[PDB]
Amino acid sequence: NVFQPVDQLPEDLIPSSIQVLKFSGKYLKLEQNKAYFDWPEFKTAIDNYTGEDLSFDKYDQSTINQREQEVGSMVDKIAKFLRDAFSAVVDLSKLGAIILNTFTNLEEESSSGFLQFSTNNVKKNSSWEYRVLFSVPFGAPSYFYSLVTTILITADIEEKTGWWGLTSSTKKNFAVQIDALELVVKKGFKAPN
Repeated sequence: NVFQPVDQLPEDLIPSSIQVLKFSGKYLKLEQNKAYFDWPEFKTAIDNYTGEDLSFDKYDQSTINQREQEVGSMVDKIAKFLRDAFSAVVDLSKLGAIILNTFTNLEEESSSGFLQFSTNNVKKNSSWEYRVLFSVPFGAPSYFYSLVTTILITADIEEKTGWWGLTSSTKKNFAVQIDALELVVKKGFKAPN
């Protein structure tokens, strides 16, 4: 998976949601041995889309510079940012949990397709891109939300192994960029081509 799925959708909606994951997935960009989500292209694909099964709701972004902080403090802010910006995210706990787990278990999930590592030979630091997709119903029982999400975390960690065994209270000079786009999907939607 290029995006970690996460849906609290009724059964008759998971198919359409997979179709959103298929669509989104097409905008992943592999180059220089690294894979990162191609936001600009995706936004374009979204703007140029014309159907009735998919609809743009809103897109938010927040990039914060280096801040010596703990993971929990960070993950929390990220979760608070999401919950407050998107209707598709009412709960905060379930959210922060999922993000905290991923970053506390990076070594294991390290080979999943929704995570991208890299290092900066010049800056002497590294970063990770975590791609996750949220889907929840609406309540119009034949409609749901899809929150295409990417979270880029950078830190003064030169070695990939430096990210292994990260706890809630672990402290590092963390910089972060959150990219999230909320779509309104109708049951039946199909990833074009």
